[PDB]
Amino acid sequence: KQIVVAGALISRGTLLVAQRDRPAELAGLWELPGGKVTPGESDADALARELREELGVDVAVGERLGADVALNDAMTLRAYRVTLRSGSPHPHDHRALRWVGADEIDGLAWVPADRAWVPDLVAALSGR
Repeated sequence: KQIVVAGALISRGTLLVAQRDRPAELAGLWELPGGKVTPGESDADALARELREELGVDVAVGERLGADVALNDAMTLRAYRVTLRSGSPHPHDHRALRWVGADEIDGLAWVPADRAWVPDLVAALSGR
């Protein structure tokens, strides 16, 4: 399986979410930003590179968040908690960025692949 890594950037019990601009079927919906691991990268290398490219920030990559998602038979999607070491996030590809708290996560319109992470993300902001 190809691995796609996503980041849950958490700061003082708020989470950075990123609203997709493409393709049409996901545009307007919200995600944990990230992308494909390229051959030879660790999960951490790939995720740090992706958030550098997409947000212009340097993150420190931590623990897994939630369950892996089977995107297909050939592709798996995995989230990690991350923290903000340097930079201030600005959307490069995305339509918008938002910081949300625990009681804001459930009402967001998530991309489908991310939806099952909602409990896990709420628990992360809650300390539970």
